[PDB]
Amino acid sequence: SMNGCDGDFKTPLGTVETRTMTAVLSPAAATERLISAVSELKSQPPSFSSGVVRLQVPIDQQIGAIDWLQAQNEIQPRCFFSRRSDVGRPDLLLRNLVSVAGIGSAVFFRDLDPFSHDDWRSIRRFLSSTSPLIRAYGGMRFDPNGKIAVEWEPFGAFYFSVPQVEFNEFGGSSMLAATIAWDDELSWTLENAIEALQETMLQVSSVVMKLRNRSLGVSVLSKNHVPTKGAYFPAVEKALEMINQKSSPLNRVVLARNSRIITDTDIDPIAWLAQLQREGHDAYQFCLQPPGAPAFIGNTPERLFQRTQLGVCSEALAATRPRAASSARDMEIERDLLTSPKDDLEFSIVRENIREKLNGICDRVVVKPQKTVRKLARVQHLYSQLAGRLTKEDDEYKILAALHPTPAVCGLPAEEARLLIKEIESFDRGMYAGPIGFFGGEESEFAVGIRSALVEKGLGALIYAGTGIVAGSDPSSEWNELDLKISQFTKSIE
Ligand SMILES: [Mg+2]
Repeated sequence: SMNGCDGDFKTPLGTVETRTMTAVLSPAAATERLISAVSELKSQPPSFSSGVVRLQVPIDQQIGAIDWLQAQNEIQPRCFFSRRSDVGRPDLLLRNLVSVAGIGSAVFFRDLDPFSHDDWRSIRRFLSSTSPLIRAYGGMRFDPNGKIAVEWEPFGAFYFSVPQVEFNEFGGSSMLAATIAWDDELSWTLENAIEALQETMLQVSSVVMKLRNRSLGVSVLSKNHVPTKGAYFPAVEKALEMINQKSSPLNRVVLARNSRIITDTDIDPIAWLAQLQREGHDAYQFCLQPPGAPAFIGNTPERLFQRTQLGVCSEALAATRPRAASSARDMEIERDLLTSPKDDLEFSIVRENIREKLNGICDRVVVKPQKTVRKLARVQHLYSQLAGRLTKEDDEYKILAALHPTPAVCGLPAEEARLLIKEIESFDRGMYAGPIGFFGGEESEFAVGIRSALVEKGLGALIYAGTGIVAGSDPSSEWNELDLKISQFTKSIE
């Protein structure tokens, strides 16, 4: 492929365009038609020295993109993204893509230095408002300046890729597409790109079975936490002392834990993700797997931001407690969250911090509601949605730079929290708690990569969770909350 960060981002490509083929009825017909479309483009090619051409075949039936991905062999990078259903919540912003899977890379974007405005421009060079489905999928580290552990090395400070071949699932139809990207200046010619794509295209499977089998066929040989329970309790106690004493200004810090599971045979990360998705309720599913890397997968309820043209929306959370099996106990916990003066204060500092980040960029900011409880599968928490209108679509970068990370994964004051996290946690978060999603021409969306796992061949998996530590947090309750938060992974691996 080619690293678009190496490109001359101040010079536009020769073309960015999408060509749509005649619709077919089946995935097998789409695969054969796309092979022919690539061959036709090779025979009558664009003559620019750089460009992106997306070829897409509509499929007249609804097919799960995760089912397509499971049928593909290990052509990397592997990407998956499925946005939240957003059931019942209002759209503050006032053909919807249900899920997308990708294999290979038409162009990728990676550096060891933190994602910068120039890197964003490098990606924007390959996108266009008139090609709304040309999208770069990937994510960024929680802390791009932290020491990168071996398991996270392939991801760099950030990793994004436009797939070589992708499958799009819509409401009542689907699409198979291939993207040809090239830049002679980066020594990745149109000829190079078509040759690589034709080789991948002949490998693409159309045997898109609807996978429903819940057995993952692996045995867990051990489970160990970092920090251990014995080290976690003094860590939380250290944060509580900083909060309540007057030497430190700390008010909130998110402390995380890496739960390592060793398995006898390799976990299939796509099959695992598919199990979470079938149960996922109002959540983002994702997979990011650079070449030769472990697969970063997750099923997260939390949005960093969504942009549709000039509208951006985000959200705020704080004050988490369990769900309860009994309806009366569940309601009592929720009422305690909604009425507690202390929880109200702790939620407000998160909500108002995110609000003012948006307010510095957007003319108007709307908050709705000021405070509710969002009920997740195993926990519930105070919640608010926030939205604003940009003055121009190019302010997308400012939104991303302002929001990541929020106090929902870092803390307040941000710098005192960031250094406590550096000091207390012995493991690399990598892209856990970092933005994960996609850039597109007129639309971009990023989840927060919590509720996630790094799935490594010949090892097992690293499963991540964290909680917000504030005045009065109870270490035993917080530890239990970490267990609740990873249980979608630990229950399904059995
Ligand atoms: Mg908490």
